[PDB]
Formats: sequence, structure tokens, C-alpha cells
Amino acid sequence: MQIFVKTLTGKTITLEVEPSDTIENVKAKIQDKEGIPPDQQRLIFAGKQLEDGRTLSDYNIQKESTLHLVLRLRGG
Amino acid sequence: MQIFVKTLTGKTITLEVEPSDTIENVKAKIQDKEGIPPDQQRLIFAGKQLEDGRTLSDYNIQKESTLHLVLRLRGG
Repeated sequence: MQIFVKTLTGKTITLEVEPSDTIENVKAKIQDKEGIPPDQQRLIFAGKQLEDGRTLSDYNIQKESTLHLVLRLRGG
Repeated sequence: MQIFVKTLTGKTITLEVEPSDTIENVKAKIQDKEGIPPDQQRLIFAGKQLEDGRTLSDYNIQKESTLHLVLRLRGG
């Protein structure tokens, strides 16, 4: 299925995912597309930051959802 | 069957396709005609971006439909 990922610079990319994909694997797919390692990504859906070990399914993320990517350095 | 592909420059090309063709194969047919590799193509029908692994059939695209080609560099 298809989901969207939009950034703070307004940009939107699309991903080919399955609900069974982990959030970490979704970041790998962003990395495959954009070159940014997963640990520099934060993914947000409905205002909650998604945990790497859970799935799109666990968050009831259906096709044509938009996740929000926020880049953040390893830490804070 | 015959479908149309129109671009942002107004141009329209025609393709000889079957409903069972994948969207990726449709981009290969554009590539055979225009020289543009599939991963530089985005195909849109009724405002939704088509996924490479699905078929014209999956989208209920009938003969004499017009798809919309948008060129986009590998990424965003």
C-alpha cells in the first residue's frame, strides 16, 4: 500500500509499505530513498512519535496516511 | 487497448496496454517510447499516484483513459 511522508520543509515523499512493516523498517525505506539514517529520523502520526519496534498496523495507519518526518540528531 | 498519457507541457502520447499490465510495465512502455527511465516517472489517475506493483485493472482504468505523467527525480 501507499503512504505519504511529509517534512517541515513542506516536502512530501511516498512509500510502498505493508501494515506489517515496523516503524524502523519504514525509516529504512526513507533511508533507501533519501540517504538519511534511521536514527536521525523521528516519525509522527496523529501527533504521537512512533516507536521503532511497532508496526504501522499497531497504529491503525491505513493506506494514504501521511506520516510526519522530523530530523533530530542522535540525542538532544 | 489504448490509453493516453498527458504531461505538464500539455503533450499527449498513446500506449497499447492491457488491463493486466503493471504500472511499472506501463512506465517501461513510456520508456520504450520516450527514453525516460521508470524511476523518473510518476503516473497519476483521478488524482492518485499509481503504485508500481499494481495493475491498470486494480485501478479500474478502462480503454481511452488518460493517465498523467509527472517527472520527478529519484527522491525529493
